[PDB]
Amino acid sequence: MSEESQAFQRQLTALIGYDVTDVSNVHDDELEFTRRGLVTPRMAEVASRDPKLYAMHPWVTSKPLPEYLWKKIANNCIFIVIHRSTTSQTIKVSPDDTPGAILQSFFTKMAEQDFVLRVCGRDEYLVGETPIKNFQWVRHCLKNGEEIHVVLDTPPDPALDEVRKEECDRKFRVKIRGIDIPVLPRNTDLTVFVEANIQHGQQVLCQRRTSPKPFTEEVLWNVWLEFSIKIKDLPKGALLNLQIYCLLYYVNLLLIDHRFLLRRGEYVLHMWQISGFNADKLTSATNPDKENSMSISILLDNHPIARAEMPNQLRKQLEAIIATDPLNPLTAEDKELLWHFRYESLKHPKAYPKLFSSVKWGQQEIVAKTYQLLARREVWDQSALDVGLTMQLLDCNFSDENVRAIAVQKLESLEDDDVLHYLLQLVQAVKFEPYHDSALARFLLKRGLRNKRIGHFLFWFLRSEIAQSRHYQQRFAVILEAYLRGCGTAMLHDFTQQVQVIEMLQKVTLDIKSLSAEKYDVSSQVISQLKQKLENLQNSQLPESFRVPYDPGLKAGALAIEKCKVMASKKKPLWLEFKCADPTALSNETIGIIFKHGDDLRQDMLILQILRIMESIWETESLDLCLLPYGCISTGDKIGMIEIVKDATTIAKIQQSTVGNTGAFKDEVLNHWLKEKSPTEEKFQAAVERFVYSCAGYCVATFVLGIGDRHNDNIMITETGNLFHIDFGHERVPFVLTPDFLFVMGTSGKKTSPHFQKFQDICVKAYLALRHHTNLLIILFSMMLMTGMPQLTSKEDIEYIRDALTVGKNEEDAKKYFLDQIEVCRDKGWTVQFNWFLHLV
Ligand SMILES: CS(=O)(=O)N1CCN(Cc2cc3nc(-c4ccc(N)nc4)nc(N4CCOCC4)c3s2)CC1
Repeated sequence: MSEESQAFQRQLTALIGYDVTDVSNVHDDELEFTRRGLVTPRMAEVASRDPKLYAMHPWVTSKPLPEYLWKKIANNCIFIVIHRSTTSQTIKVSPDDTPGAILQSFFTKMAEQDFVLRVCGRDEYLVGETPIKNFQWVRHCLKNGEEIHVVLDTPPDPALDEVRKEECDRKFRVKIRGIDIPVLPRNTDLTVFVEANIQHGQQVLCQRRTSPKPFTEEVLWNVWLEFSIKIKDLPKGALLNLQIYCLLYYVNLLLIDHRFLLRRGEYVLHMWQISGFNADKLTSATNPDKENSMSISILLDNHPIARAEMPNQLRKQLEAIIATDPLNPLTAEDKELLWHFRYESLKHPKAYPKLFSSVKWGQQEIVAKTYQLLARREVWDQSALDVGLTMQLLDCNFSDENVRAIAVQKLESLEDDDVLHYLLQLVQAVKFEPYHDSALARFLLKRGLRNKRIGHFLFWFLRSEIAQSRHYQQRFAVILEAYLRGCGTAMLHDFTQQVQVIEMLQKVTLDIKSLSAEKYDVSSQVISQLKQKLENLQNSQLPESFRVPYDPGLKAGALAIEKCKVMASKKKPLWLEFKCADPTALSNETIGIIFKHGDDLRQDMLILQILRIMESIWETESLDLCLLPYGCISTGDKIGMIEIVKDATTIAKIQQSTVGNTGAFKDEVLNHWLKEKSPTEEKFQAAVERFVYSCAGYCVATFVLGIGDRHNDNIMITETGNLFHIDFGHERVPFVLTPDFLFVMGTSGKKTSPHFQKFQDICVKAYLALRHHTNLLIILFSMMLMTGMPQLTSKEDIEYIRDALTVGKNEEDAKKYFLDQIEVCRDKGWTVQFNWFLHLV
């Protein structure tokens, strides 16, 4: 190993936030093997990407322009304003024109072919054989009434992304020797026993238990648990799952290892505890806290895996089963039917989840048939990719390598635009794989290595988990380290900049929190210190300029200490504001950023990403709802950063305006506020139209997700009329449609108007459009719960969204169902809003 090979690794370590060379917390070599595993996939992707297209990372889409953005072009001409230090001619361009082509009507329009269109003030480029209509920046401008400003500069040097050079028919059994903990005490001395489970996709194949013994600091069984399953019948991916009840602790051991060997010998496993179902319960990882943790002691002494058409009436049984939602439970009868008509089931892609849930993975012979089933995958391969279908196959119910592989195979066809919409959930999905090295992991790896925008967000999603998940940090760590070793020194440098900045600011964030009371107001002394610490940082600490983690196009510069401050909550976040490092920016506006420790922002990351998905759906059907899913990113334990949405105010503060009489409200302030922050009437109406759409979209999306019952506090509006929700960390009312909201639309307690009809129509249109993807939202929503909450109910909590999306009904009953929910809100009015407060005291 080189002397500067080890300075590389230690560089990596500090980016990663966890040291993958460490081997204190392993009982085998799976991770190191996975580090060696991923060297090929990486060096193939790095070896195959186009240096030029890679360096500029054009953000791009095949989807058609939606209806509602073509109406912003009633002339088949788009305006691009090219710049050059001072001057700038506005060039007239057809939606189908290529970057190279509109340089051909720029240079030819004057009277050297190696310049490039770069977005003014961002690290964004308009390049490669793509029609300008198909660039996200362009579409972004069209959606906002913004104009397309572009600067004529040089392509950046690919050299900046140089990657460096790297370097039996016996029944299974298991002796349970005993357990041992240093300190247990609670109050009374209860009994205790161990429960071993052979598991495969949350599915217990077999289960034994010890006699109970009294819970002393060391309990010793010296007992064989003979299982019914046989060695050969054990399927790759099967977890020996040891648990301790008196349910206190758990730990898992793969029974077949990353080399197909049968796990044999002595193991002393350090167990996880339960904070008194979710994805943590599955992890192959042991508890690294060897000093406080409970530990179980086992021994394994036990290589392997070495015509007729249907009578049209059962077909209708099948087809009804196939027609049911992912959280519909399959009865035994269902499964015997599905399985017996394998080859008929195979002709329906949507059937696969339900079909492979009907495999008996506890028998070599049936699995061997399941493998033969998959061998003829001609209907699947040719099928159109369905994301929700494909996801279902990657959740916690499917531990089979090949079942899982076929889903990954379908993802291959996603373009980056789409990978980006699902990346976070695809990352969380890695928690569901049995082995560290998996098709899914090599895919994520490969797609972020292929495109810097995905790479960037891969990083932060991986690092979010590493920083706070004992259960999955080691695995992610290995995946991340795989990536860093091929993202190229350009970005290695950019990530280092970002890690430093956020490390500095979290120090300041947490340091400030101590200084103020747990809850009351703003100490002048705290505003005094904050201003010093940031003046301290600004000089000989803070990197000249960093990329904004949630918006890597934007390079932040120096702070605006004058504008930075501590917020007026109970956790004490930092309103921070930054100059923009790019001097070609068209504007003077600041990069706003909030920094917060106290809420688990991972939840907020996830909910925001759904919102983003919902918008991509409404994009398919020519709908625009003006959701404002702001940037939000986790960085560590109960901590991270949030995008500041310029010009937004709290609806609550709009009622605190005068008095806010501990919980009084007044209807017309919201419309009155809008008039004030509108110069014309023209811009005021444009607000009411936006408030109508935003109000609609947040009403629908929030209702679907169960998070619709919120306070005015956690809801904001921009000056330009765009309502939005904040703060998704964990009588009743479905969504906020308070009498103030209805007033802006032009109504007050049981009446109708030209704009209220518009709201109703949109919600309905919008609501319906989500239901077209019912399956997708359900699988997301359920994955969400499992990988991103405390503990939860694998049926009940999920069940809500099923009821919500009004599963199994017809468009009219839905139209009706939601139109009832509206009517609930106009009946309650303030009664719930006013309630928060009543409980404070
Ligand atoms: C007087 S003061 O100290 O200067 N300050 C003025 C602003 N006011 C209200 C706000 C609260 C709030 N909370 C969150 C938030 C978001 C997520 C989360 N998990 N937790 C909290 N996000 C906010 N957005 C983010 C979007 O862009 C605008 C700012 C806002 S604005 C408080 C007092």
